[PDB]
Order: sequence, then structure tokens, then C-alpha cells
Amino acid sequence: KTVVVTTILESPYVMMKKNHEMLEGNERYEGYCVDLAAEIAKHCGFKYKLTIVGDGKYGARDADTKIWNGMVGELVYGKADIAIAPLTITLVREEVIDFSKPFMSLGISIMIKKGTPIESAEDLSKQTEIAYGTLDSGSTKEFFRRSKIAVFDKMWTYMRSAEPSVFVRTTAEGVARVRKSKGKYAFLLESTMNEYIEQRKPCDTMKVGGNLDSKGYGIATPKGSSLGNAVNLAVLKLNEQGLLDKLKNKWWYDKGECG
Amino acid sequence: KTVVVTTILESPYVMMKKNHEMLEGNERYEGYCVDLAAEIAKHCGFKYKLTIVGDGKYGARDADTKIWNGMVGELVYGKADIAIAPLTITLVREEVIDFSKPFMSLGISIMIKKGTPIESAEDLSKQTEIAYGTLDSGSTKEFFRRSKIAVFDKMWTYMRSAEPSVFVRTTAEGVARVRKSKGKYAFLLESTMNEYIEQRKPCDTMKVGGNLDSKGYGIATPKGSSLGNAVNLAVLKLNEQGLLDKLKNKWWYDKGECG
Ligand SMILES: C=C(C)[C@H]1CN[C@H](C(=O)O)[C@H]1CC(=O)O
Ligand SMILES: C=C(C)[C@H]1CN[C@H](C(=O)O)[C@H]1CC(=O)O
Repeated sequence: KTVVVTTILESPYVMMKKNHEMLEGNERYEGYCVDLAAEIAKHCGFKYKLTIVGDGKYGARDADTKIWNGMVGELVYGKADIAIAPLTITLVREEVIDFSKPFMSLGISIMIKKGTPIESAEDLSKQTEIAYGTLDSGSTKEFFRRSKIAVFDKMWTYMRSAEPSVFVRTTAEGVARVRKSKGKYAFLLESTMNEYIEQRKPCDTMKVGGNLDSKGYGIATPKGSSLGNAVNLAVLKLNEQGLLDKLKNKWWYDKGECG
Repeated sequence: KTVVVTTILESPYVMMKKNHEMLEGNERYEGYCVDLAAEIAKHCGFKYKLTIVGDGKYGARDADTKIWNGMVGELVYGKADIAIAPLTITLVREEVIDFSKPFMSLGISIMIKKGTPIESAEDLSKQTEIAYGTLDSGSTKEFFRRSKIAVFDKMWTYMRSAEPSVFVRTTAEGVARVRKSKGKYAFLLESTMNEYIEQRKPCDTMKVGGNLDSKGYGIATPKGSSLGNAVNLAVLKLNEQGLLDKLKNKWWYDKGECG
């Protein structure tokens, strides 16, 4: 049957095309993950339908109810067959779903407004004049909440106690906060998003310092799914063919607006 | 029972300790992969024995006999339970063994003697005054042999036809050739090895340009092994704890000899 793909709108991975109202089906969407879903399906020989996760989440388990939300939840509970999105490969997700080998590398990174006198996480951690935070859901927040590393633990303590709230709900909100805060907000976000934004007008942000960790995004399937093996081999094939690098250049750099 | 680990001597992943003749068992060895094997075993709760692959290979299948050699072969044929080494995650290996999520990122990279007027693969590809090659076995050679990308295809054609042979048998041989060829040899090798060497005396090499691809090393087990799941979760746990970054710094940078 048609494979149900769950994904989520996030630039430049999945976006509704400007003229989407005139299109149908999968053709309504564009972006890195859209292109990737099409290549994976072509290599594994299946038809598929892109659907957008209802709750707008990636995947976390409620501590009380023990229910998985997000795209991971759609897989775990049988609502979707595959998740193709900037879904960070984490231990807690790997315990309940199957992940491909990573299709893209990333790490938590610092986005500043140009001119901000910050060069590293340790720099942020030692001060408060420049506020800093993360998405209020997702693997970045969890990284900090869970870290036993001294600098990241101090940052997490800072972020929980800082007022007003340093958390944002969306990547767009975080970028807007950076751009509007006159150098007094720094956003901690995945390096991929950071790099994407740095290439976009008004060219007033930049990624600074090293990344805080290293990890990858993977394609996820329900545990035991017969699709898993084929999609993993497809990811490795596409990587080896240079197609993943091509897609990254297409969506991040090829039409870069900032020099 | 005790888990049989197959690995291979390659610096700084696995090395015999200077006083190994006075030690026994796993304690004879040191390096990044030695440390990693110990952490994985501790997290998965097994005892293990480090053994060194007999044929000194990583893993490739003979086109005629269809027999797998190297550490991959030891797994496929039941001689070892787990392979812990700088074993590049490739499609052809993933078809016959199980790989963890990557424990370390890398890409094919160019090593030059300092002062060599080369900044990229495309630079090498356009000339012949500076000879360039790879290991005569391994994933780097296969990358070139198999590439359909124009620049890498031209490089492969160059390497097959260049005289004398541009291939080397070991990383040490490649480094020595770079250091001894007065800027007239460049070595194509994994970025991890390149970065390691760049930090060692006599500080006369360096990694130049971007990497030519992106990939990872993974821990490998025989297909269907019950160890697979646990070792994969261990790798993700160790990554998330910052232990993999710590090990890389330990073996590459902490005692760097070159500034
Ligand atoms: C943009 C969203 C909320 C995602 C994408 N990857 C991370 C994930 O899979 O949880 C989340 C980002 C983050 O936590 O900075
Ligand atoms: C050093 C050896 C021959 C290894 C390590 N990784 C690659 C592999 O797993 O094949 C080989 C290196 C290379 O091909 O440049």
C-alpha cells in the first residue's frame, strides 16, 4: 500500500510551496526532506504520502502518562510508517523507534546577532547581560536539562531561572528574538538551522564558536518495520552518491543571500 | 561467555602500549578504540577479549570468490562477535553486517606537506606535478573507484594510470611519502587520521581544503546478533554524555605537539 510519511514544517526541510494552493499531494511541499523522501521512495520502490504531524512535535515521552508525542508517537502508535524530518537521533528515541544511519550531521550551536561579544558556550555561561535560551521543546532543551557537563549544567540552571523566559516556541521566534534584541539575546539551536539562517537576508546573524555536541538526523520507522532495512541502505547509497551533499548545497548555499 | 572483539592496529585507535610485553590481555593495548571497547562493554554488561584481525584488513568482498575479508569477514563467518575499529560505515558492509550509529565523523581529506600549493581535490585533479593517491585497500580507494562524480572519476583515472604507483599500503607509508617527497606527493586519507598526524611532530603536514565526503565509523556486529541493539544504545549514551568527545580530545589534541 502507500507508505504514510509523517513530517513537519520547518525550513528548509519542509515548506509549503508559494503556489501550493494550485498543487496537490506531495507536490504541495518543497525542501530538503521532501527531496530526500522522494529519493528514498524511488530507491526502495514504494509510493508514499507526506502528512504533517498533528501535534507539531518531534518526539518526547510524557513523564506521567508515558505517552510519546510528535512524529515518534505517530510511529510508535501505528499512525505513520516512516518519519522524514530533521529528527535528531537520540538515545531516548532510539529505544522506541528504528533510525537510519544519519542523513545529515549537526550539533547544538550558538546564533548571535552580528557584533555580539560571544565566541563560545563558556562565554555565555559566565554572564547574564546577554540572555540565551533554546526551543521550549526538542532535543536541544533536553540536552541541557540532562547534561552533567559543568558548563552546560550551569547554562541550564541559568536558563530555568532567567527572566523573562529565555525559551522560544519556534525557530522563527528565536531568530526574530536574536535580530530584535540589540545583541542581548543568543539562541541555542541546531547548527543546520543556524547555518541556513546565516545565509539569509538580512544577513545579521551568525553562527559562533564550535558546536556544543555532535549528532545526526535520521529517518525513523516503527520498531521491527520491514521498511527499516531498505531505507537505511537507501540513505547510505544516497550519501555515497553525493546526493545528500547536493541537497544540502541546494537548500542552504546555492542561493545564499549573504555573500 | 566472553565477547570476542576483533580490531586492528592503527594509531591512535589501537596501539600496543610501549610496555606491552609486561602486560596481559586487553591491557596490552591503548587508544581511542580500546577505551571505547571498555566503555561499551561496561554499559552493555559483558566481558570481552580484544583480538587483532588476522589478515590485517577492514572488510571487502572478493569479486570472484565472494568471500569477505578483514574484520567484516570475521563477523560474517562467525570468528568474532563485535568489531571495534575505525571501520567506515559503507553500504556494501551494511548489507552483510549490523552497524551501530556512528561513534565518530570523518571524510576523505587531503594531506599535504606544508608549503604544497594545493587547496582542494579539484586542484589535484587538474595537475600531475604533485602525485596523489590513497591506501591500496579500504573505503577511500573504493570511493574513488566507484565514484560517478566527475572530479573524483578523473582523479581515479589519474591514480590508476600514474607511475610510479601512487598507492600506499599503510597510513605510515603514506605519511612518510608525503614528508619525503618535497611537496610532490599528496595523500588522500580519512580526515580523522589526517587530523591526528597534523598534531604530531615534525609538524610538517597539514589537512587541506574541505573533506571530499561525509561519513562515520561504526561498531559492527554479525547480522541478527543480540548484542547489536545494546551496543548501539551504548554508543548513543556515550555520545550524549560527552565521552566520545572526551576520547577524541584525549587521543588527538590534549597532547598535541604542534601548537
Ligand atoms: C526544530 C525542532 C524543534 C527540532 C529539530 N531537531 C530537534 C529534535 O529532533 O528534537 C529539534 C530542534 C532542537 O531541539 O533545537
Ligand atoms: C586505515 C584503514 C585502511 C581504514 C580505516 N577506515 C577505512 C575503512 O574502513 O575502509 C580504511 C581507510 C581508508 O580507506 O582511507
